[PDB]
Order: sequence, then structure tokens, then C-alpha cells
Amino acid sequence: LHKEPATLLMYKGQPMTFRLLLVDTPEFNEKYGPEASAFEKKMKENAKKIEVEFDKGQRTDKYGRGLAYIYADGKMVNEALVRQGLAKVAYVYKGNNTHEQLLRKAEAQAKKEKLNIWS
Repeated sequence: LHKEPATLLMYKGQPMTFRLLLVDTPEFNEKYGPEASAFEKKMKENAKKIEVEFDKGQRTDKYGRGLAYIYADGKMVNEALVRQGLAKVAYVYKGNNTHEQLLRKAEAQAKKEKLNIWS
């Protein structure tokens, strides 16, 4: 796996929608929805540099969205949302799952700390 540059996303010169692989933030109309969006936006904007990392499976979902691990100055958005209790670890049968245990760990930390979603 490898990281690629992106800018505020602009990927290889085009804007695409990106989805956060292996994590399920609540939607805008759900509890913690707004706080999840706001955590994520701030982390992206304040970042000096943004990077996208594809997994070894499909690169796009059925909606056309990039399935990726997104990194702000070397910190994984996906994981930090999850650690904040602001996303749950998503289900995956197989394939696009390389950071699963890393992310499970964060969730555990968040759950035992009773943060946001777990409360």
C-alpha cells in the first residue's frame, strides 16, 4: 500500500468524493452527525498536507466514491474519528481491510472511555 497526495478532494487533478474506508460516521441527520463532520473538516483544513491511501481491493463503491484511508499530516482521519467515538468500525467480509485491527483498537479505547457514540 502507498499514500498519494491530494489537496482541498482534488486527486490527480480531479475532484472526487471520498469515503472513509472501514469506518461509519453517523450521517448529518443523526446524533453525533454534526460533530463527526465538524471533527473531520477541521482536521482536513488545518492539515499542512493531505494524503489518500487505497487498499488492495476495489477503489470505488457503487456510488462512484473513493474507498480510502485519508491522512492529515501523517495522521489517519479514519482512525482519529473512530478514537473520538465519532465513527464505528464498519463491517467488511474481505478485501479492503488492511487497517482493521488498528481501527478496532481505537474503537475499544473510545468505547471504554465512553466517548460520544458510546454513552
